Order: sequence, then structure tokens, then C-alpha cells
Amino acid sequence: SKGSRIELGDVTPHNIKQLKRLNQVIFPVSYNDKFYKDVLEVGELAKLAYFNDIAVGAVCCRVDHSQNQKRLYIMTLGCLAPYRRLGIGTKMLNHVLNICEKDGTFDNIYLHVQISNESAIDFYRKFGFEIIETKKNYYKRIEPADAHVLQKNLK
Ligand SMILES: CC(C)(COP(=O)(O)OP(=O)(O)OC[C@H]1O[C@@H](n2cnc3c(N)ncnc32)[C@H](O)[C@@H]1OP(=O)(O)O)[C@@H](O)C(=O)NCCC(=O)NCCS
Repeated sequence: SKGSRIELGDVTPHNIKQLKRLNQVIFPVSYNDKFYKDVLEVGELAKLAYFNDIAVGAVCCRVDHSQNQKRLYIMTLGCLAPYRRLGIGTKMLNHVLNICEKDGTFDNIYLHVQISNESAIDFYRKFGFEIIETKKNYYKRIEPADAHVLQKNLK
């Protein structure tokens, strides 16, 4: 962490415009105004990521109670293409893993990855996420439509 050029910051009504902008470039699915209203309310579960004080990424999560578990759902975690492989993803994922660890009541953390997202699969598997399912036709508008469900067990 020391000397690091990467820093995470809070999402606020002041920089939320910048979050949406980042998400529009990085992620193939569009998020509605509800998404953005909700992110302003999850506190530490939404962050902007900065490299040399430039906003280049963001992570947005939600608490999920499904399958009789308490789950952390990563809805978006990503950064701008020219800044990849610099540790920014790791900083964002470690931020969320650290919250779950301090809280202690989460059963797992999971997310959906388009089957073509080789680099995302590589990234999450490095941290102990596993493909636990491939959902056919998960995505409505993009090709390919299928998504892997990646999950890391915490319990
Ligand atoms: C997936 C993503 C978040 C990774 O972020 P990042 O900052 O590049 O990740 P990091 O620099 O912390 O790298 C983490 C480790 O993951 C693995 N990894 C990450 N990207 C990889 C790639 N393209 N190919 C192979 N391994 C990769 C590596 O082991 C890497 O460590 P290393 O650089 O020492 O080899 C990034 O590629 C991204 O923003 N993707 C677009 C958004 C997306 O699809 N995210 C998934 C949800 S839909």
C-alpha cells in the first residue's frame, strides 16, 4: 500500500456523474437511475478507484438474501482499459473482501461474468472465486448471452 498510486474514494452526489461515465465506458450493460440512487446509499459497498488521483474505475455491490444465505453481490467492478494490470482491480476486490471479513456474517460473494470475459475469470479465480454455474441466456441484449456465475465461499 505504501507509495501506491492507487486510492479508493467515496461515491457522493458530487462525483456520481463520474461513476456513471466510468460504468458507461467499461460495462456493456446500461444501469438505470435506480442503480445510481441505490449506490449512494450502500456506503462502503460503492467506491471510485483513483490512479494518480484520476478516477479510472469503480466497484458497486449489494447485500443479497437469496438461497437462505446472506450474500455479497458484485454488480460492477472494473477500470478503464489502459489502466488494467496495475493492481486496481485487486484494490477494489480486497476492499470488498475486507468488508465481508469484518462483518463476519456473509455466506459468500458472487457475480455474473459473460462467458467470453476470459480476463475477468482469470482475475476472480486468482482470489478463490469458482465457476459454480453457467446460466444460459442471462443477458438480453449482448453477445454471447450466457454468463458464468462466479462465487467465493466465506462461511
Ligand atoms: C477484470 C478486471 C476488473 C481486472 O482488473 P485489473 O486492475 O486489470 O486487475 P489487476 O491488475 O489487479 O490484476 C489482478 C490479477 O488477475 C489476473 N488477471 C487480470 N487480468 C488478466 C488478464 N487480462 N489476463 C490474464 N490474467 C489476468 C492476474 O493474475 C493479475 O495479476 P498479475 O497482473 O500480477 O498477473 C478488468 O479487466 C476489468 O475492468 N474488466 C472489465 C470489466 C469486467 O468485465 N469486469 C467483470 C464484471 S462484468
